[PDB]
Amino acid sequence: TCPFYKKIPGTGFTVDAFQYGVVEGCTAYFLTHFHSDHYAGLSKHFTFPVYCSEITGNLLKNKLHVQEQYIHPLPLDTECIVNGVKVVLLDANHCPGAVMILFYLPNGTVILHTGDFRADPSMERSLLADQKVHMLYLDTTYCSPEYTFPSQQEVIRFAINTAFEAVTLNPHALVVCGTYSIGKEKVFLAIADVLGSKVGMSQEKYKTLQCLNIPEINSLITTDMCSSLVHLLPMMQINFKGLQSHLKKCGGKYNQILAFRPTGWTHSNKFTRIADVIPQTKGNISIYGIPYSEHSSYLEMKRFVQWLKPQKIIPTVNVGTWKSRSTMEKYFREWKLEAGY
Ligand code: NI
Repeated sequence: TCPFYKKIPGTGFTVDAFQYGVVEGCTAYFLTHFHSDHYAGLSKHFTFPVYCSEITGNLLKNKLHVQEQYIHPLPLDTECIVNGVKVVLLDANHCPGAVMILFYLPNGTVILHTGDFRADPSMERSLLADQKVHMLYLDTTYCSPEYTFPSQQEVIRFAINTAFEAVTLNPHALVVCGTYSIGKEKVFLAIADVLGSKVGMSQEKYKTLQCLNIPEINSLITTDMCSSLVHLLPMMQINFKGLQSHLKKCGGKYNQILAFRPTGWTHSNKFTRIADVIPQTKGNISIYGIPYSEHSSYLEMKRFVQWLKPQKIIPTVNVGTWKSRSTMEKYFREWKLEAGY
């Protein structure tokens, strides 16, 4: 049954709640972003209104075959009325098409649901700045001080410089990047751009990328692998066996693989600077784990909440254990006492 933290009080609305069958009293189902833990349950047989971004609605129609009459895309940064309630969708700085949702309840309460997000000071100057928020449904993925990671910009600089160096030294090296969902497209796009190549991929993955309104995409991606020296593969194939097998398939065009696994966090973050990251190597294959995150770090999350000053916080991640819940609640109290709200 639907958990409480997916229900918006005083409305007929739920958020990211498609795997519970028909939710009692739900008149509109919101979807923050097209990641499987959030869309789980949608298909061509869904007949209730779904409210989402334009990008998310492209992916629902083309990838899951949801019928067009039940998709309600909304523009960003625009006041809209849904079943008698004012809502705004804001950019979440997560994956393409990901939003945060502001609900203006009939009784004067204002609620922000962050979906999944990477907090940023740029958010302090959206339509959030203009009114008080009473309740915050917060992406608490990395809500503990051990979770530090670099800026996205520093990680992309590392990747571009590493790839460019390797292929200039050996023009017969192939670069491979892992993927299993939308998000983190800058990794493979930035590498292809520095090398003057398109990114090659499966037909399924090309289809997914064509849904995302990325400018000049026909210019950066392709299904012709033979013409590309940056290849995208499923994340599960980014290991020595799977990469040896792929190299076999390229027919002696290449004699070395440099592969990238964009992870969120890994404990090598608590000790090592991005400058200092090294690969795992076996023979002519090297694998780099790079800490490219599309969730808030602890410090980024703290700064956002201390700026927003909500009256109540409802965590949406790590809610299944008492030890996690208690940890989280202790940090929320610290933040409130330090800032004075
Ligand atoms: Ni997500």
